[PDB]
Parts: sequence; C-alpha cells; structure tokens
Amino acid sequence: NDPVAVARGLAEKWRATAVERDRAGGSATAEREDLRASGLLSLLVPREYGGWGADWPTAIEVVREIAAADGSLGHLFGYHLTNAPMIELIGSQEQEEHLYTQIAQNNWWTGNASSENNSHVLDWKVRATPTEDGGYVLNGTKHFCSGAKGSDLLFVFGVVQDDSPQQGAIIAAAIPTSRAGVTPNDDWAAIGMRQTDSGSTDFHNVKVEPDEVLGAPNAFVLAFIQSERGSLFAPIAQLIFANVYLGIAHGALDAAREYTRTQARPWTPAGIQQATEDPYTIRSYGEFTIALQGADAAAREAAHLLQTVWDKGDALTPEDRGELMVKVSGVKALATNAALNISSGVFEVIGARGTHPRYGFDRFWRNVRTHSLHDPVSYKIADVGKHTLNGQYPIPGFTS
Amino acid sequence: DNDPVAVARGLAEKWRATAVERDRAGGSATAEREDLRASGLLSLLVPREYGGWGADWPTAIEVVREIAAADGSLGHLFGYHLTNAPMIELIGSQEQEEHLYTQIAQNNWWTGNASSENNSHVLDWKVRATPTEDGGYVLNGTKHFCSGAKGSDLLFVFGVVQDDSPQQGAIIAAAIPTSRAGVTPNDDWAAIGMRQTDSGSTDFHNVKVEPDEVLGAPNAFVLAFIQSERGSLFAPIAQLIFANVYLGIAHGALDAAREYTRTQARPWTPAGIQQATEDPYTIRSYGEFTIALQGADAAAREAAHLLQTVWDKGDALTPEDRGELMVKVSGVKALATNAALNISSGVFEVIGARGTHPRYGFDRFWRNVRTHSLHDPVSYKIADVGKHTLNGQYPIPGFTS
Amino acid sequence: NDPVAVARGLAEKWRATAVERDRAGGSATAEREDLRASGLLSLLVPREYGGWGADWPTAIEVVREIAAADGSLGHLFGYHLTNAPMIELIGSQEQEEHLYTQIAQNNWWTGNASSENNSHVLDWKVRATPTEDGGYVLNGTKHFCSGAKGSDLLFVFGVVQDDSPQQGAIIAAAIPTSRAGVTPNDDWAAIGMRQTDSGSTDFHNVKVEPDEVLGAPNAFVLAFIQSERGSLFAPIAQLIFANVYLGIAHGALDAAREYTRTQARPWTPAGIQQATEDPYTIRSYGEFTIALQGADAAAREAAHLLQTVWDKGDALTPEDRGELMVKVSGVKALATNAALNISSGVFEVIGARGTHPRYGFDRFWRNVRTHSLHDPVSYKIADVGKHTLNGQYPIPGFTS
Amino acid sequence: ADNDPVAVARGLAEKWRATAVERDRAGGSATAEREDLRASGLLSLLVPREYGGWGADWPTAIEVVREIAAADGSLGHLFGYHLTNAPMIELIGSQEQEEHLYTQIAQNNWWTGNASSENNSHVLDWKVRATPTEDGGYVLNGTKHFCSGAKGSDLLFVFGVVQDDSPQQGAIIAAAIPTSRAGVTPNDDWAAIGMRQTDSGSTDFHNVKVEPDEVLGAPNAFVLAFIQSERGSLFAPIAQLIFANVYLGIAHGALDAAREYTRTQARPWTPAGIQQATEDPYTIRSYGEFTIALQGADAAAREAAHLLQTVWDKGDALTPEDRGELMVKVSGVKALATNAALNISSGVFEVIGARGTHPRYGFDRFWRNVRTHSLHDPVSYKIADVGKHTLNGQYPIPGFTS
Ligand SMILES: Cc1cc2nc3c(=O)[nH]c(=O)nc-3n(C[C@H](O)[C@H](O)[C@H](O)COP(=O)(O)O)c2cc1C
Ligand SMILES: Cc1cc2nc3c(=O)[nH]c(=O)nc-3n(C[C@H](O)[C@H](O)[C@H](O)COP(=O)(O)O)c2cc1C
Repeated sequence: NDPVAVARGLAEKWRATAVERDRAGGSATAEREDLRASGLLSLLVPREYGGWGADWPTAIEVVREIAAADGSLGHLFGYHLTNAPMIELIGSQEQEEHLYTQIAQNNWWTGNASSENNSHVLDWKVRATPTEDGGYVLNGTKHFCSGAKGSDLLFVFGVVQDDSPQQGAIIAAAIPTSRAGVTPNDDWAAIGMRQTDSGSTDFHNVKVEPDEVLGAPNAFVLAFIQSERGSLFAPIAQLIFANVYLGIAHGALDAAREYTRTQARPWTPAGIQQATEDPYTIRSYGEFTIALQGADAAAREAAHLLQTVWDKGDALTPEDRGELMVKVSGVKALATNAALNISSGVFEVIGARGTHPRYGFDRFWRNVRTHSLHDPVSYKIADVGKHTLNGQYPIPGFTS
Repeated sequence: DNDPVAVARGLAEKWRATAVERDRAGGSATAEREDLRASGLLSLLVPREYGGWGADWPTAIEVVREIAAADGSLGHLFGYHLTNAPMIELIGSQEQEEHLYTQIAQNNWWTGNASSENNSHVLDWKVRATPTEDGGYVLNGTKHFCSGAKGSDLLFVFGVVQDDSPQQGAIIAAAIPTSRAGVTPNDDWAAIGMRQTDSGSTDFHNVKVEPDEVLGAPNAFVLAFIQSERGSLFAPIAQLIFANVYLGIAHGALDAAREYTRTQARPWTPAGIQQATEDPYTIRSYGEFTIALQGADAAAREAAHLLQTVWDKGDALTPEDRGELMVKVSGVKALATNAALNISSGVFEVIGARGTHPRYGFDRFWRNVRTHSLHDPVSYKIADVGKHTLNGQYPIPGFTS
Repeated sequence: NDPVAVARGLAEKWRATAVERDRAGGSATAEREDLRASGLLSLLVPREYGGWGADWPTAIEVVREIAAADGSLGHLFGYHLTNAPMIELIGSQEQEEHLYTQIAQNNWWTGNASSENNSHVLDWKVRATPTEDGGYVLNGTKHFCSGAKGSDLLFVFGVVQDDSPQQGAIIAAAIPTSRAGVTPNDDWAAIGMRQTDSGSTDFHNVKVEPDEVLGAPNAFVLAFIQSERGSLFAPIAQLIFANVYLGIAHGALDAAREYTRTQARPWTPAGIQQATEDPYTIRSYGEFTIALQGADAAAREAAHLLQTVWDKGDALTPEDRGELMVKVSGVKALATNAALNISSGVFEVIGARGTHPRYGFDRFWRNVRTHSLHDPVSYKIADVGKHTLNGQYPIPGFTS
Repeated sequence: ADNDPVAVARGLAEKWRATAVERDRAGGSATAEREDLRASGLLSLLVPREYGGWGADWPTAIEVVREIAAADGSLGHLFGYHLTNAPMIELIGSQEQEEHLYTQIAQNNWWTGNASSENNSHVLDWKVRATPTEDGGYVLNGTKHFCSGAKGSDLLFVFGVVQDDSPQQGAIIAAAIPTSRAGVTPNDDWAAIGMRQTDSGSTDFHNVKVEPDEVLGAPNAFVLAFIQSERGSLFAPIAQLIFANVYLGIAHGALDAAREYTRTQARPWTPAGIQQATEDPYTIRSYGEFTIALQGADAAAREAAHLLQTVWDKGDALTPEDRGELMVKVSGVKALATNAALNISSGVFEVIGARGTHPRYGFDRFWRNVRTHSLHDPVSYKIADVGKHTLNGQYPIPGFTS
C-alpha cells in the first residue's frame, strides 16, 4: 500500500467540494480530519517509529497530488512535512525518538509560528525569558502562523531580548498546542489559500519545558553560517512550495481540458465547428503542457538531489548544500511562472461562461498568486545568476 | 467649455473609499449609477443641439478610461452605455435621432441593451419578433446575457423574425422604454469579475415595439455589415471601448500598486536591502508595467482619432476606411488585453504577501480584466491583423469584428 | 573507453579555431577526420558488430559536448548517428550484420539523401526504376543532403513513379557514396550551420543492388501507418536536434560568462562598480540558466523514455511510440525557444565591443536560427496540444 | 528644400534596397550611398531655412530616419547620428557658432561625425587629454573608439578632457573641427556582426589644435547644462529617440522582407494538410503578433516625437520637469523599439523557413544590425529609469544617454 495511491483517493473526494469550500473560506476541519484518518501525517517518519519511511521524491508526488485537488491542503500538508525534520535537523537523539513516535501513533498535525509583521522579515519581536530550570516563557504575537490552528504540535520560534548578551538568540521549540496562553486566532484571510490557517497566534506567558526546547539557543543561525544539516531547512521548504504550484497548475490544466472537451463552444465567426479542433486552442494547450513538462522535469531531478544530500546527513558540505539550493531556487522560479501563466491563461480556452462561480476556475490562480509572494521570486532568480556567473552560493537562511 | 474628464476624476476619488467593499459585495451598484446620472456624463456623446455634451470619441474615451481605473464594472457599464445611442445614427432615421437623443439628454437616461448573440446562429437567438400590420413587432423570449438592462431607462433590443415570411431570419433593432410591459431585467448576473456590470438576463413577454421605435428596415444591421456602411462601425466602437476599459483597470492596478509600495511594502532584508522603493528588481517591474502600458495607450489614442476620422466621414465612409479601422482596433484590443492581464497579475510581485488581504482587494483588477477579456477570443483579433498584414484581407464585418 | 571524455578532448582542440571555421564556411574536413580517428563514428553500433554499443543517453551527451563547441559538428555527427539505426529499423538481419560491421571496422562516415519532408510522394526528385534482378536505378537531384559530401555509406530514398503496380512506393537504400552516378555537390550555404555539408546531391542512373535495399518497397511508409519499430526515426532524429540546440545554448552561455567576468565594463552612470555585481546582468544570467535547467531536465527524461521504447523491440505498441513522440515534440520546442532566447539575449550582458567578429559571438544564434527551421516548431507544439486535449497521437512520418 | 523630405528619402531607400544584400556581406564604408545622401540635400534637414536648410520639424526628420533605416540599418544610423551631431552647436554654442556652422553645413552639404566614446575601464572614464592654449583653444591627444561617421565626414564633433593647473582641471570640452585638421586620423578599422557600414572605428588625435571659436560653450558646458537640465541636456532625448526609430525602421524592413518571401517562396507544411503558406494559421498568428508589437511601439515613438518638438520649441524656457518627463517617455520608447525589433528580426525566420537561410537573401542582416546597436547603451537602465519615475517621481540623471 503506497501513499500516492492513498493521496489519489483523497483527491477524488475533495474535488467535489473544492468550489464550495474555496468560496466559503475559513478552516477546513473535515478535510484535515480525512487526512489524519489516511495516516499520511507520518509520511516522512521512519518505519521504526511507526511511520511510512518514504523518501523525499515519493513524498513529493503525494504533495503534488493533494495540491492538484486543493492548493490550500497541498500547502497545509506541505508545511506539515517541513516541520518534523527540524527535530532531527537540530534536536537531540532523545527528542528524535520521543517526538517522531508521538506524532506517528497519535497522528498529530503540526504547525509553526515563526514569521511576524513589524519592520522587516529579519525582525522577530517575541520575547523568551530564560527560567532558572532551563525553560523559556514566550511573550508576544505572530502573524503568518502556517497551519497553527487546529494542530496538535506547534513548532514555535522566539528571541531573547534584554541587557544580557543574548541579543538575536533565536530559540526553537516544539510544544503542544494546548499549552496555557497560546491562542491561534481565526483572523486568517487572503485572496487565495483561504483554508491554510496562516493567521496570528498570541502568546500570553506560554511556558516551554527543557525537553521541548529544540537545540541550543541560536542553534539555527549557527547551522546556517556553518552550512550544516540544519541549513537544509530552506532547500526542503522551497522544493515543496514549488511542487505545490506545479500541482495547482496540473489541476488547472486538467480542469480546463475537460471543460474544453464538454462545455466550450467553437468561435463560429472564424468558421470553426469544433472547440477541440481550434488551432489556437490546440496551440495554447501545447504551450501549457510544455511549460509544465520542463518545470516538472527540473522538479523531479531536484528531488533526487535533495534525497542524495539528505542521506549524507552531517557529512554534507557547503558545496552540496549550495548547489542544491541553486537548483531548488531554479525550480521555484519555473514553478511560479508556469503556475501563474497556466492558471491565468487557462481562461483563454475556457471562455466567458467559465467565469461563473460554480466552476471556481479562478481558485487555481488565486492560490498560486497568494503563496508565490511568500518569498520574492526575483531573488530566487538572482541567487541562480550569482552562481551561474560567479559561483557564489546563496547565504543560508530561512528561505535562501 | 465644461471639463468632462475633471468630473470623472471627482467621482473616482469618491468611489475609491468604497471600491473594495462594492467588489466583494457584488450585485448592482445603484448608488454609483446615480452619481453618474447626477454628474450629467450620461449625455457625453449626445450632440449639443439636443442638450448633450457634444464631445468627440477621444475625449469620450478619456472619461471612460478614468472611470474604469477606479472601478472595472462601472467603467464597462458606462462604456457600454455610450455605444447604445450612436446605433440610432448608424441605422435609425433623422426623426428618431432628434427625438431619442433629446429624451436621453434632457431626462438623463441610462441605456442598456439586449442586442446581439454574437456566437449564436440568428435562428437560435432567444428573442423572437412577430410582426404586426401597423409596422411594429411583438417580442417574446429570454436573452441569456444583456448589458446594463437592469436599471436602464431606454433599452436597445434585437429580435429575430422566426416565422414564415420574407422577413424570416431578419434582425430587428428597437429602442424601447425599459418599463415597457413585458420587459423584466433579472438580477441574475454572477462572475468572478465585472460583478456590478448588471450583465444578467432580461425576459420579454409580449413586449410591443411601436413603428417609430423600430431602427431602420428589417435586417438593417446585417445589410450594413455586408456593405461596410455606417452600421458596420458597431464592432469598431464596442471593441475600442473594451480595450480602453482594460487599459483603465491596469492604470488603477498600477496606481494602487505604486501607493502600496511607497507606504506599506517592506524591503527584502536578506538581500541587504534598506528600502522597498530602492529595490532594483521592483524598480524594473514598474518600468516594464509602465512601458507595456505606454505602448498600448499610445496605440489606443491613435485608434480613437482614426475612429473619429471615419465617424466624421458619415455615410460616405468606404469599406477601406472601416476595414483599416477595425484592423487598428483589433490590434489595440490585443495590446490592451495582454498588458492588462500582465500588469493586474504582475503587480502582486511588488506588493508582497500582506497585500493578498481582502481589505486591500488588489485582485479585483485582474478578476475584472480576466472576466471581460473572454467576451470575444483575443486569438482571432490577433489573427485578423495577421490576415491583413500578410494577405491584405479585411475582417468580415459583424458584431465582434 | 569514455566517449564523453573523448568528445571533451575534441572540443578542447577545436575551440582554438571555432571562430575561424564559422567565418570560412565550407567543409570542416580536418575536424571531420578528428571525429573518425577518435572512433566516435561507430558509437551507436553494438559491440558484437565492432562498435561502442553505446545507449541513447550516452550518445546524446556526446552530441551535446560536440554541439557546444561547434554547432555544425554537432548536427553533422548527430545526423550521422540516426542513419545507421535505419538498417535495424526496417532492414533485415543479414544486412544488419553486413552493413554494421562494414561501418564499424572501416570507421565510416554516413550521409543522407533520404526523405523530402515537405513533398508529396509523387513529387520527389530522386526516382527509382525497378530492375529485373530485384534492384533499383536512381535518377534525380535531392537538394538537402546532410553529410553526403565526404561520406562512405549514403542513405538514399527513391520513389517509383510509373505505370507499375508498385506506383509511388518509397525505396530506402544504403549504397556506397562512390557508386557510379553519385555526385554530392559542394553548393551548401547559409547564415549558420555553415559546415554541415547539407548541399544537393545528384543521382544519374545509380545502381542499387538487391541486397542494398532496406526492407520491402514502401517499408517506411507501412511502418509509419502501423507505428512499427520503423516509426522510431522521427523521435530519434528530433531528440538529437533538440540536444544540438541545447548544446549550442550552453556554448553561448559559457562564452558569455567568460566575457562578463573578464572583459565587460560596469555601467557607472548608474553607480555600478563591477559588471559582475550588476543586478540586471545577474538577473539575465539567472533566467538563461533557469531556461536551460527546465529544457535539459526534460530532454534527459525523454532519452530514458527513448531507451525504454528502443529496448522493447518489435513489442513496442502505437501507444509507446505516440507517448514518446509527444514528449520529444515538447523537448524540441523547449530546446528551440531556450537556445534562441539565450544565444540572442547573451549579447545584452556582453556589450557593444563583443560584437567584433574575432569573438564570433553571433555564431551560436546563427546556427540554431538556421536548423530550428528544419521542421516547424509551431507543429511540434500543436502535436503536444492535440495529445493533451484530445488524446490524439502524432501522425507518423519523418518529422513526427 | 521645398519638397517633402520623406518622399525624397523613400527614393533613396528604393535605390539602396537593390544593393542592400551585397553591401551588408561586403561591409566597409558606404561611400556611394553617403554621396547619394549628400547630393539629395537632406544633410541640412534640421538646419533652419535662414542658414540655407530645410527647417523640418522633429517628427518629419524622424520619419526620414525610419525610412532610410528600413532599407539599410547602417545608413539610418549614420544619418540619424548626423542629425544629433548638428544640434550640439545651438544646444551649447553661441549665436555666432550657430549662424556660421549651420550655414556652412547647408551650403556645403557637410557630412558630420563624432569622436566621443573611448575604450577605457568604463564609459565615464575618458583619457583623451586637452591641453589649453593662451588663445583660448586646446590641443588634443589620445584615441577615440566608436567614431560613427568620423571617416569621410567634413566636420568632426570631438569631446576632450582638460589637463591644466586651474579650476578647468577635469572639465569636458565640446568642439566642432574640420575632419582634415592636422593630427586627426580617422581609422578604417570598424568591424562588427552588424551595423557594418557605420564607420564606427577608432580616431587618433596627435597634437590636434582646437581653435577658440571652434570650442562649443564654456569649459564643462555640457556637464553644467546636464545638471541644470537646461537646453543642452536635450542631447540624450534626441539621440535616444532617433536610435529607437532606427530599430523600428529595421523591424519594418525585416517584416516587409519576410512578408514578401512568405508570399512568393515559402511552402506550406503539407504534413499538417496546409494548402498554401499564406493560409497557415500559425504563420497568420506570427505576422499578427509582429504587427501588433510594432503598432504599439510606433505609436509610442510618434507620441514622444511630438513631445520632443513641444519641449524643443520652448527653447530656454524648458524646465527640469519638461526635460525629465520627455526623457522618461523616450527611455520607454527605446525599450519598446529594442525588444520589438529583436523579437521580429529573429522571429521572422519561423515564417520564412529553411531555404531563406541562404546568404543571397541576407535575411539575418536585420537582426545583426539591431542586435549590434541595441548594445549602444543598456536597455535595462532605460527600463529602470522609467521605474524610478513611476514609483518615486524621480527623473533620470541627465547625461549623454539619459
Ligand atoms: C541545417 C539543415 C539541415 C538539414 N538536413 C537535412 C537532412 O539531413 N536530410 C533531409 O532530408 N533534409 C534536411 N533538411 C531539410 C529540411 O527538412 C527542410 O528545410 C524543411 O523540411 C523544408 O524546407 P522549407 O521550409 O524551406 O520548404 C535540412 C535543413 C536544414 C536547414
Ligand atoms: C553601432 C554602434 C555605434 C556607436 N556609435 C557611437 C558614436 O557615434 N559615438 C559614441 O560616443 N559612441 C558610440 N557607440 C558606443 C556607445 O556610446 C558606448 O560607449 C558603447 O556601446 C559601450 O561599450 P561596451 O558595451 O563594450 O561597454 C557606438 C556603439 C555601437 C554598437
């Protein structure tokens, strides 16, 4: 029983309500529950801890299949898969055994509260006072809490800010979402990705136990500067995002295809008698498929490289991580423009009647248009040209 | 010497405050329709001798563009209204022209149409038209797609004589009161964009058309298309309005993008960037958006002068004049569609992830353009130009070319 | 042992005279003898018959390495590699044994005076009269004959055009180029691909012996309609052309990169200090590499699909061939659009002084601008579009 | 003078189109064509009538450039540059230089060339030294490198950099001197993939005297004029708009040639059941996109031409706003012309086909011509200038190219 077959089954059912749920917005609890019951939430967990133990390429095909049915869910399951690796990326051998196992057998959803909204991306303003026993008390509020609402395990981030020399000490921690003080709000709203629960989360004196703290204080920053296994964060995240777009593009293409075949009318002023026999429609579809062909092929090739580097572990070099990031940055560019182009252009061949909300054909674009702004594609493109021309690798961070 | 453009700039700014709410709510925008009535711009294209502004096509288009930038739906609704009355000059009589123009101007009337089904065979048009001995007609049927029928004062309707007669298959053009017995404009329009265009159905139940309300002979439009006479300006006029409605929306999207970048946008600090307004790639994008519009606008404006030149020739216009005009308009339609789609979508790249929030409503510009750009296939506008360039062919005159 | 390393050595040697040989035109005769002496000519002939027995991906990477250094040499070697397979495609076992060994132990060049891609069967110049012994005699002048001049074994097509019951039948033959009446002219000239020797070739009462005829009369046309193993010609030929274009694209890009780092000057009116630190040059380089990334990944996937359908033998179904042709039809389009974009856009970052003939930078564009017109990329695109939308497979022929 | 200059240009364009192929492949100087231009009287096209000129407006002069450019990219460039050279005398020179030189140009029908750009570390780094002399003039030493028209010209517009123990140190001097002046050696060393007959070679200056009254304006007059956005700062808008129209001419040339081949030589793709080349729906689409791209680019260009005229007729009354706005428009036109000309000159081959790659048609000359000159200055910073204006209201830094 492979997880791609299970992913396909869930997709079939979610296409019926895709239009309903997209317009409605809000949380998609019913669908999130169906994903729990499938058991795909422990897809990247090894079999030793009651997981599927799937490789990255296999896991990506599952993400692509979910994303085609619904970009929000594809993104929800996407960010979910990126969260758990943080334990084995920086956390201890004790935390790895405990946290992976309890995710697997409880079928826990995972969310995170990392990015905020103040001066700029690199200006995180939530406190974390170090208690005498070792723990930390989180004070403040986040704004882009990807999938935090309705989740079980929350991968939170914070900063130490006081007179003591610990300024910009980035703490990571995985706590249960039922902890006192935490409040993931129902204020998420965007043009697309409407059911991705990327809202705010207020922290009113939320405690973090010694075992819940992931790695040393400012551990991620050290791994980024040294280009160690922790710096694989961005390469992993950015490939899943890219594959979510390509998924949405495939769904948009598949949805248009069937419409053209059964609903679209030929333009009779031009002497056309069949919509599927229109030369320019035929050309439009060729153009879309070929843009996906190129992008998908780059994506799958990049997935195998991620797996190769993943298998090395701590033995990975800056050269390995750099090249991978440049390739993934290249796939991010291809995915974005191919998804934006297809999701918009698909309307040309559908026609005027296809702007009726009952089809919801603009949901593909709205989903891609929204999440493509997560990080600027211009600098993904810029980071590749820097490598091409000067061999310069991207500075490791949360996105690069 | 009152300024038609400045009046439009006053409405836009008033609507700018409520622009986002209207888009999300949808339905009909009766409050905005009344503001345009009270401004008097509804008589923009009416000759001064009848009480209108007496404005030319270029000035008229500038007022349309300005309104379209504030609101895509209202720009289209006003835009389409302006093309309705000219129909009277194209095929109607001198009597009817003096009469119906005066009533529109002096009474500040909105106009709508239940006119052409441009991709349906004439015998499959829903509006049937039975003749009478006095010369009039009785209309029966439900038109699936109208333009501004709801809330209009005067309605320009096409019916087809689908009964055994010499008239069998003829298209009848009529201008009747919207409150004529049997006329029921439905509020059943629904789309991702152009939500307040009131482009729903309109039912006709034994609607009588009087002899003096019938515009020209039976099938006068189709006869005019075949001969490239004054009636064949229908497609050029309409297609050009649409193009400028698209260009208006893109300026709106570009204006709104700009203002967000200056006040709200944050600098990508991972790339050592201090200010959002000084980002090399953001600045490039704005250059490209402006450059693409620069080219489309300049072509549009050239086409309006050409439209005016052909308009001024009256009935003595030639198949060459009309043919060349439609080629230019076809080109502008393509330039407008491509630029508007690019800019209304591309603007998001410089705004940022926070700009996707409903309270800004930045996707309305795209939804409006993406929707109405499907009115007729841009691929064939492009092909008609290429057929002219390569083979010297002029488009076959009709409702959309 | 390693044919790619041998090619790198040839490219190394040729890159000193690349500029001059493009300018001069004519035959690349010295470089054609470097190719023979290397042994690469029998690359796609099985070990057992004297060749390298190389598989399709490997042979493609040799084409790419050659095409990168010189576009004419990439084409000429690429097309030669498609000629010999013709024997085991439509010919018998005895001829496969006889001809392959001859080609191998002699290290023969092959040319072609084969198909006319835009001509109705009863309009082809080269006509074949049936002889009493079972052979044919050719008469006419074919105008596009790549590699005919200087080749050892010529692949010639002829049509029977008379009152015979075998009217309009395409005869495929393999004869020595020195055969009486075979006169490959020295009349090729073009903006690019100047040294591909694709001039006309005259046939005047040229005898083709019974055993030199490949298969039955009209054996290719039959193979096409049935989608037999003979119909692999198009996907093979097309995929090689696609990899030639990408090779040339990599050539231009590597040459641009060298100039940008060594010669290019910074635009100081904007305040730029180094040409490598120019944001838009960096962007330009990202977009070129990104376009290549997608096109290359897609190309590679198609070589593995080619190998799979090649290894199936006669058990290949119309479906396999159809799916492969659509994939390669996409690849052909990506290679065309990427190569023309990069080889022209590369001038943007190079600058005015780089237009001097001594760099010869325009040769990359001229080469791909020339051969991209071999068959129309518009109908490559439409065939992909027809498959996507209507499940229709391309019409089996010499180009599709 | 009294006739329509665009009609005269068309006559010259017709005559040159019969030898365009051979002169492109041969390269070198187009001496016979340059002489055709001299004899036509069009070199005094922008000179006022009071000094013996044609007194044409900027839109008309630009139409002449476009018409010449469609026939021959190199001749369009050459005439275009000549039309940008002359204005410099009134832009920064005195009343007497205006009357004297313009009259000489009209009466003698002088070709003009320039010697301004160099081959140093970057385009602002100039090493052609100018030593002052106690009569007010200067002495020039060094080598210029992109000297379009310098060879065979009668009047050479040269830019020097002052070397002196004074405040004049590092000041830029503009001068108009006879090309035959002792020391000045225009070289015959111009080679390029395109613009092959523009004679943009090197020019050596060996103890070249620049007499006091041949100096145009005070020391650093251009640099001052740029900073103040005064009438002298119209150089960039004028030159850049002319270049854009050279590219558009060439684009039209490419499309016209393509069209005629498509109609006469091209064959239909018979595997797709296409009957005639002109009926192919994708060929039709291609020509439509070519025409559409040029429709927009040409209209933009014409708009900018009228705006230049407007600004030009204000004289000294022009403001930094007027100048900066004008330059924004032209920078946009430069971009539209660049990418339209490139896209069409290359794209035209898809509808022409393989047999049209033969050198006897010389079909790649349009692209090679555009591809070459499009690199005069970077289109990325024309686009960026427009972005700075749109986003922040900022006007371009006045210089020789912006
Ligand atoms: C560089 C180049 C190489 C070519 N090589 C061959 C060849 O080896 N065999 C062949 O039959 N045709 C060859 N052709 C011919 C093309 O198939 C032909 O140009 C096209 O199908 C029809 O040409 P047209 O579009 O000019 O009518 C070649 C064409 C070019 C431009
Ligand atoms: C065809 C052509 C003609 C040119 N003509 C001139 C000229 O007449 N005067 C001049 O100062 N520069 C001329 N230039 C040069 C530009 O002003 C600029 O210095 C040059 O393109 C920058 O060189 P780079 O790109 O190698 O840095 C010309 C360039 C080209 C390609």
